[PDB]
Amino acid sequence: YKLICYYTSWSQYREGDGSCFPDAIDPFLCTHVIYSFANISNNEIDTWEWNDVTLYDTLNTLKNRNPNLKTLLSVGGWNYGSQRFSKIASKTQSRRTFIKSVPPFLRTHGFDGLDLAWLWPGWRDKRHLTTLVKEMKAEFVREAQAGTEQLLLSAAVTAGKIAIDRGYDIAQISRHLDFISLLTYDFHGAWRQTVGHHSPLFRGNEDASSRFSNADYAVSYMLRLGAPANKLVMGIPTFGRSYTLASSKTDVGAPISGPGIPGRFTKWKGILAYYEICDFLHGATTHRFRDQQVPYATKGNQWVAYDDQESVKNKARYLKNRQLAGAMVWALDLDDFRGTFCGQNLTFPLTSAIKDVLARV
Ligand SMILES: CC(=O)N[C@@H]1[C@@H](O)[C@H](O[C@@H]2O[C@H](CO)[C@@H](O[C@@H]3O[C@H](CO)[C@@H](O[C@@H]4O[C@H](CO)[C@@H](O)[C@H](O)[C@H]4NC(C)=O)[C@H](O)[C@H]3NC(C)=O)[C@H](O)[C@H]2NC(C)=O)[C@@H](CO)O[C@@H]1O
Ligand SMILES: *[C@@H]1O[C@H](CO)[C@@H](O)[C@H](O)[C@H]1NC(C)=O
Repeated sequence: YKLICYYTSWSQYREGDGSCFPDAIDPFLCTHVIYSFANISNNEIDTWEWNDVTLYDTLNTLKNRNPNLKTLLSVGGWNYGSQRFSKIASKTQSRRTFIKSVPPFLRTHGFDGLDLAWLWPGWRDKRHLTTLVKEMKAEFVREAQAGTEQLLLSAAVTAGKIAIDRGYDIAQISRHLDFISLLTYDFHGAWRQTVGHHSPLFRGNEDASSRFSNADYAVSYMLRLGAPANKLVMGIPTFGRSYTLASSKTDVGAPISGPGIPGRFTKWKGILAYYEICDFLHGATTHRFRDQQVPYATKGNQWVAYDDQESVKNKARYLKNRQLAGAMVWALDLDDFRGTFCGQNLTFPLTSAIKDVLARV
């Protein structure tokens, strides 16, 4: 069973206890840790922050304690133009230059693979993602001839049906990637003027226009499209999405005024870390969608949709019963990594809980 965990760069800036460094990462926790995100410059893979070389270095020392742990660097990300990627991929002289530069860079900084996080290809780009993936793997294969262990190649694939059809040739890219992580955590958002969960596990016979907006459907669609189970990985979020209520309506369907106020430590409209959530839960109203199997809480005029140990364990049995390759978690630095905000003295509660299901029968 694979356990892919993302660590984000910008998480070093968070203040106080919010601060997170590859340091904090427990080396036996995951099977793969992915550094997010690399930049592209002069058509070549390159660092993003000033001190990335240091952090890459810190993160790859974990391998001293755990020789079986693999690490990957992710290119792309949301704060990276889709457009920029699209430009490098359609012109063969630029794509090749991008391609040729990756093995050397990864080898220098001691990564084991590259993660493609192109969010998201347009309908005109599908043909080009496919070429990118194909040529990239071909280069990785050619580089192994030099007697090194072949680099891994993976991709982050969004989970809304429409998004998938528009830009991903699932049948084609799966033969070339080592694993695909499904971002099953973005099914709702402030962009819809009502309250709703972003990572429901099942459809829940409540509403029926968006029957394609849950992990279960996404996982089946990918399977029908030709991705083998032994390569699909289900994404499980460790943050929650917040919303400012526009009324006193707190139940399903309730109206919204916009995203929720920022967290003391993550400072971002509409997002909360699990550790900020554990604090929020005091004097909050506990609620849970029984059909969909995920919780939400509300207090004053704030309404938060999130995941806890029960939900995340539930998601893990799902992937086990469908025989998927494993689980991916976004992201380690949003979990209770110090282990001192969520009561019980356990660090990485959400992630350990997933591991526990994965590690048994
Ligand atoms: C659920 C989840 O995890 N969501 C994530 C989402 O949060 C990610 O996005 C990011 O948004 C925040 C703002 O909301 C960005 O933070 C800044 O990061 C930059 C560095 O790139 C910092 O600049 C530094 O500030 C210090 C001063 O303290 C200086 O010393 C530095 O030199 C300066 N950098 C320079 C010189 O330019 C800045 O301080 C950070 N401040 C914040 C807002 O905390 C963050 O960059 C941004 N991520 C990206 C890649 O843009 C998103 C990532 O793509 O994924 C999610 O959806
Ligand atoms: C990333 O690369 C682009 C392309 O050169 C460059 O424009 C930018 O300065 C880099 N971004 C950051 C913040 O490092």
